Amino acid sequence: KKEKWGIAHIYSSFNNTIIHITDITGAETISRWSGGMVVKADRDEPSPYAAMLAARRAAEEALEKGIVGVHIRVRAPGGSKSKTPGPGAQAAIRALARAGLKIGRVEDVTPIPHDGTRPKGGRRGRRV
RNA sequence: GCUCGCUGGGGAUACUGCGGGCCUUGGGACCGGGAGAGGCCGGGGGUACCCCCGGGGUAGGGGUGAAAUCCUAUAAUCCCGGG
Repeated sequence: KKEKWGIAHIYSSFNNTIIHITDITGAETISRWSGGMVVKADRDEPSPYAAMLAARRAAEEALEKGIVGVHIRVRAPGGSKSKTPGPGAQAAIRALARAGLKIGRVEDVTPIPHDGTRPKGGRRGRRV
């Protein structure tokens, strides 16, 4: 059908957001923009605003190179770390929609352990 | 009356003790269909995490209330194929 589709991996955490566009197989990188290379202050990196700014740029290269459709794979750190995606996920998805890209299947691929390793912080956790 | 008692004899067998006899209620033994993360031994798996190699890809990654240390151009973070 000679139509260009790809996959947008959205690493969302409580400190940073990374948007990475690759081909259908994921073996070739088309664009990769993080939340830290679009804003200066460290506090703004996890902000939903920085996420959408990064997504706009990341989508620009995809449009230029010919990608028209994208399947979104949002993921939190997972494993022994936090599982809930950070705030900069819905913002990134909406920014990708707004930039003029068709959005296909949306799935969460956070790595869930089947009672794997020991989380950091000891038995008493963080005593902030 | 007291010396908290000792001793010579006679009488009773309700209770305790002792010897004997007969019972199943307590507790054990055994058969029947089932329940259970009860133990030990052998075989087979689950994702996740860490390291290494091969491909893509550039400049940040990580972390905090905010930062810094730390990793990163000897190609980091991230995605993919393998051990």
